[PDB]
Amino acid sequence: MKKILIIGGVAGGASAAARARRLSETAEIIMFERGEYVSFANCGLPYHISGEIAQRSALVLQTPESFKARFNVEVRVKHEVVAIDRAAKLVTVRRLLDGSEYQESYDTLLLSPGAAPIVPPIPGVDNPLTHSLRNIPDMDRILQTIQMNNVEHATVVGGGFIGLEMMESLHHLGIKTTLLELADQVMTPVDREMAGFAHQAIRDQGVDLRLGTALSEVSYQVQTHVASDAAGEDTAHQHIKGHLSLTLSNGELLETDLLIMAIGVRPETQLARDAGLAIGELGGIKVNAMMQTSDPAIYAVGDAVEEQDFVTGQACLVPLAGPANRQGRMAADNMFGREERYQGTQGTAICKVFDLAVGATGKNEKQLKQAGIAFEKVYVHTASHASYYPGAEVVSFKLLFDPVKGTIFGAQAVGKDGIDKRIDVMAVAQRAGMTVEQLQHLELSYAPPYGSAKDVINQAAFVASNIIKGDATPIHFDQIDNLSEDQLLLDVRNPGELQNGGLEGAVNIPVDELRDRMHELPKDKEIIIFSQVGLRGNVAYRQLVNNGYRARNLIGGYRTYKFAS
Amino acid sequence: MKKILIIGGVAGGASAAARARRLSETAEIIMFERGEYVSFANCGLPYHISGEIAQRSALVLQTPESFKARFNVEVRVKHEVVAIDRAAKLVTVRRLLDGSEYQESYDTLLLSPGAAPIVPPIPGVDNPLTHSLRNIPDMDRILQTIQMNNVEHATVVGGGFIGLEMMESLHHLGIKTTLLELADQVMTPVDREMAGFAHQAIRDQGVDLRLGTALSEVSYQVQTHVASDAAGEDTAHQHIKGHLSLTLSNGELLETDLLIMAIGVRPETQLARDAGLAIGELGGIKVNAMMQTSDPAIYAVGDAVEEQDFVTGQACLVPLAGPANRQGRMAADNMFGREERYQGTQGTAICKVFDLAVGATGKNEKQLKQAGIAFEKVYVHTASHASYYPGAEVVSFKLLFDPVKGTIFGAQAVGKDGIDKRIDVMAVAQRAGMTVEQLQHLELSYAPPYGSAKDVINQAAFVASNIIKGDATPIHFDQIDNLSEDQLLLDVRNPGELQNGGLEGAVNIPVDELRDRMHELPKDKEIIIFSQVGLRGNVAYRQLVNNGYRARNLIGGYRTYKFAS
Ligand SMILES: Cc1cc2nc3c(=O)[nH]c(=O)nc-3n(C[C@H](O)[C@H](O)[C@H](O)COP(=O)(O)OP(=O)(O)OC[C@H]3O[C@@H](n4cnc5c(N)ncnc54)[C@H](O)[C@@H]3O)c2cc1C
Ligand SMILES: Cc1cc2nc3c(=O)[nH]c(=O)nc-3n(C[C@H](O)[C@H](O)[C@H](O)COP(=O)(O)OP(=O)(O)OC[C@H]3O[C@@H](n4cnc5c(N)ncnc54)[C@H](O)[C@@H]3O)c2cc1C
Ligand SMILES: CC(C)(COP(=O)(O)OP(=O)(O)OC[C@H]1O[C@@H](n2cnc3c(N)ncnc32)[C@H](O)[C@@H]1OP(=O)(O)O)[C@@H](O)C(=O)NCCC(=O)NCCS
Ligand SMILES: CC(C)(COP(=O)(O)OP(=O)(O)OC[C@H]1O[C@@H](n2cnc3c(N)ncnc32)[C@H](O)[C@@H]1OP(=O)(O)O)[C@@H](O)C(=O)NCCC(=O)NCCS
Ligand SMILES: [Cl-]
Ligand SMILES: [Cl-]
Repeated sequence: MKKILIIGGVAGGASAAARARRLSETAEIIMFERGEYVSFANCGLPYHISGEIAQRSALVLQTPESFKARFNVEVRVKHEVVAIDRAAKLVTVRRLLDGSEYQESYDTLLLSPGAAPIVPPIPGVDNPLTHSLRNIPDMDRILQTIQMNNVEHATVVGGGFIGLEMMESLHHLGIKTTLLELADQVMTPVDREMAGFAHQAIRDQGVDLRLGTALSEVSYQVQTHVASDAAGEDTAHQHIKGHLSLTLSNGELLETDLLIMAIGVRPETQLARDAGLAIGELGGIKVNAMMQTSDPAIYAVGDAVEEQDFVTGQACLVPLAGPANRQGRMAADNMFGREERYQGTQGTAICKVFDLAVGATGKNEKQLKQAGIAFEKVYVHTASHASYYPGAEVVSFKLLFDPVKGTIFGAQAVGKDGIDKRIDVMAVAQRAGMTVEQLQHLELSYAPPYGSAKDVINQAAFVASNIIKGDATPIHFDQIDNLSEDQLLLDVRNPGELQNGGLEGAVNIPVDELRDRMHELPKDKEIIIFSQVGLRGNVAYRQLVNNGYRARNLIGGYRTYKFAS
Repeated sequence: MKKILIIGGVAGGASAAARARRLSETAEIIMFERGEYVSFANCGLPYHISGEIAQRSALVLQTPESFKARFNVEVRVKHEVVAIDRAAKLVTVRRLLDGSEYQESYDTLLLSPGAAPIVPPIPGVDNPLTHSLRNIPDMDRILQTIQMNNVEHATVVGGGFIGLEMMESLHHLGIKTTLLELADQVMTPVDREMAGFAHQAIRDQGVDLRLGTALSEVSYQVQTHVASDAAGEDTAHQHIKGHLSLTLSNGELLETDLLIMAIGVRPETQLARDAGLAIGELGGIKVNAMMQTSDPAIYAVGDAVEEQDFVTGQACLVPLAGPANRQGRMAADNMFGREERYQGTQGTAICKVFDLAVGATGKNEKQLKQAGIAFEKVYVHTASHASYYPGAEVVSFKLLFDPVKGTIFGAQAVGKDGIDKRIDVMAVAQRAGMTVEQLQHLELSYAPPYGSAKDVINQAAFVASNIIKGDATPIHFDQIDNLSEDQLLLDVRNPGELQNGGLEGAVNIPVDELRDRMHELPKDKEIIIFSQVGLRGNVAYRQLVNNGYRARNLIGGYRTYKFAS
């Protein structure tokens, strides 16, 4: 009978504990959790802060007692593993109640300790008004600062998904919010031009968005004067727990009542390092595809481990919940000798940004250039369902692919509806090894409330495939401000449309007058065409190339261009 | 110049006309439409009757004038092609204004003439109060009768998508509705236990839904007496355009003010039969995968043609717009010598039914049985997103598959949220050749507003794979009512739940007391287990089977069983 010990009681470990019971009734299964709760909804926490999830009870999905009744797993809360001795096959555990210590033997051990927020080397950042969000205790601390310090202004640093969620929650509470990101965009899984849709939605809500901007120093200032109604002062905007004065990277000062640090997480590797397990170059635990560490009796899964990138096969960190649960279930399988292999991580992700969703999978354009992987890109901006039926919303969709083999590299989407669905479709098409030309033949669900005769995905697949076959010749938003003397810029929109914006020096020939007004364009210049989203531009392009012009069409039209600057 | 002629100016024929001009500016392109409108939203029509789509103008996406300006295609509205002389490469055309006729030569011809509503042999069916819905004039006539016959009760016959949409639309107008269907279920692409969720929802809205029932006679009675205010009568509930008295097949009488006939459509084949083109056993035009009829110069697409079923490779009729649009494009590619091949049809379909969506792709259990293909199924009843974040809905999902090869045969889903997403993901996975076991590795988009850590599809992948591998043993809803003297019925829900319904004679041991209470179950019997959705049943099955019992779990739980009756 195997003695199985599991370190960490959430996404990786609890999922392995439950699976392992279903596999064998004779194994002993002990699960250690340093915190008070197991199987809590980490993803839930910014939504309880805003009150969107009303009930704190909805965040706890299992208990020590439920794990014992259902799965006969001995869960030990407030118990922290403080060392693994590999040779002896024993761990040392501390009872956080009283500081006492004991040892526990294992036959096999799973490490699922996760990742802790990153501590920055910012002077003065450790103080009573600065919090990172990882667990329920971190959440009650934030909530308790909001309450006690009468938070009217808050700053969040980092525009990854934890940050955006916390800016949103704060905003939902009526708190005036500043978000600082050092990068030129929020949400780095999508590229910068895609993130431009999210920037504009963030600023439309009145949020002070400060891209390209770092926190340099934090000054905490204790409140010495307690205003009172008794001394006939106004008490409504006092902050009795103190004040923060922030220095930013350009030396401007920001005054704030609360600071949320959300600049990423790093793998918990201290136990693993102490025990001599291999650590990878990104600083996560190194595991093979069976999820086993450098020691064959020790498995590891989740935010603590490095994963193989599905597209390139290189090491990556992707701290998400889906991979952690499925890994955990798989390590339980391996632990009973099933030899199952984890198939790599695509990085499929989605985040709510007020009314928008921002989603992606696979590799982005920054990642591909950095790895010297040659690619092409397409944009579409296609209604989320048939446009004549109410409630349809534009889906701005990016597809990244090999221009020769049609390999799918990456997809990104942003919009008010139907994003989760387009990212999932792409994630399955990529995992299944579909090329862009095969994507053409997708037969998706269409009725007018839900879809369209040609989906976002079919349209993208035609535009990308046209480029592959040489029936289209692209230029991109970053090329078109840079024209030569043998190129002539042509706006094929209607003239009414140019007052919303356009490109310096364009000649204007609406697409529906072009067949007839074409002799106006000289055949010894490469005609450089754009329309609103690309689509009219494509028709024009084809009319010109069919007549022996050299041409190019601006992919994603003026829309993509507009949001890319 | 290639001279191209196109019969039908909607989904097939218009899509070919537009692609054709993008391929060639030299080609002459003449597209005949016997009606007044090209490029109308056929799918929009029920939603306009309800007023859900307010403006009649939103149903028109192209006009003769737009098609000439944009695409230099000469559209001839009110011109019906009445004969094809294939040997001469001439068609004979009739101008409906005049009844006059002329010939027009072609180099290549495209038949996209659609499918006409089926005419049933029911006495008295042809009358001023009964209508089927194909086009805009049909729609206006339905509007006209509703207004002028002050329609207060209406009857729809046929429970496929047109009939369900017309039912919902009439309801939505305040009209009391009856829906007649001869089959034991609405919406035949899903199986009868999945339709059972839709049955309940239609009934909940107060629609008189009559399954297994046919319409045997219609009696139209003109109205002789016009009540009037001057005569001092109540004029509110009069019908001056008359009355319908229906005879049903069980002999009952139904009195109604409007009759909609929605009993399916039949391919427009007369032109092809008279011209001597091949027709299949289903009554559709027979094409190869390049969409070419038996005459290599003549192409045919859309509702008029038989297609190749994706899964079985046999002939089938699937009158849907996605395929028709993509066939039309491919036919135009083929008319310029590109030799592209259509890849078979899955039958991916979805229909709104009040708050539910009912969706499917692939083959259904009915089709599989008929064809003698060995299969297995699984159900799952999974929240549409993380159930702790509000607005999560149950997705009831059926997956069908080869129990030994893992081949995906089809998928079905019903519920109030996220049905289009799961049907699209399954259509992608089958079209890409994924097996059930490969489905377990799907990495789909999770944030609490949008998904769950393990999605509906991952949970289905797991449940099915467990059967394939021998880690689960199923019984299904239609077997559990039998049971021998060698079998003992075990309900693992809590006592409180048997309240809502249960299975007669079950022993009740709730799962979380099972491990301790187990000795109560005699090991010389196969224990037949069920819980609500089948999830606790699985935990219970594992416990018993790991203890050397014979066991089965009821797949889909009490829920799937309840809606099966
Ligand atoms: C606010 C927030 C929102 C998120 N939203 C999403 C989302 O929308 N979608 C998504 O995919 N992902 C989301 N995530 C990430 C997701 O929570 C993780 O990727 C996943 O939970 C990781 O599982 P894990 O088992 O690796 O680690 P964790 O869930 O962090 O669990 C590890 C546990 O190990 C315990 N532990 C550590 N060391 C020891 C020790 N030495 N002894 C005893 N116990 C120990 C820790 O206390 C912790 O409780 C979000 C995370 C946060 C913080
Ligand atoms: C009410 C309704 C709702 C629908 N909803 C959906 C849905 O939600 N999703 C979906 O996928 N599909 C839906 N459809 C089906 C979809 O409309 C068809 O599958 C698609 O339009 C078929 O395209 P087609 O070119 O084959 O035929 P059609 O669009 O019918 O076009 C054929 C045209 O050819 C003309 N014609 C015929 N013969 C001649 C001739 N001899 N000379 C000249 N003209 C001729 C006809 O008048 C007609 O306008 C719906 C259909 C209806 C009626
Ligand atoms: C819930 C948790 C304890 C794991 O418990 P679990 O029992 O394995 O998980 P589930 O409820 O999802 O059930 C999955 C099992 O039910 C089975 N199943 C699901 N639906 C079924 C059904 N309708 N009929 C039969 N079996 C079903 C699956 O096959 C699977 O069993 P298997 O792994 O043996 O194949 C763990 O995921 C957890 O603690 N999560 C919360 C923390 C977390 O994930 N946070 C991430 C950040 S939000
Ligand atoms: C509209 C209709 C006239 C066809 O016109 P179309 O020009 O082929 O259709 P679309 O607007 O979808 O455009 C598709 C073209 O735009 C291109 N495209 C789409 N988005 C693009 C973008 N943003 N940038 C560049 N090109 C783009 C596509 O590649 C495609 O060109 P291709 O086929 O040469 O590759 C025909 O579909 C129609 O009549 N539909 C209504 C009738 C119907 O389907 N009713 C059915 C039931 S509702
Ligand atoms: Cl455009
Ligand atoms: Cl259950």
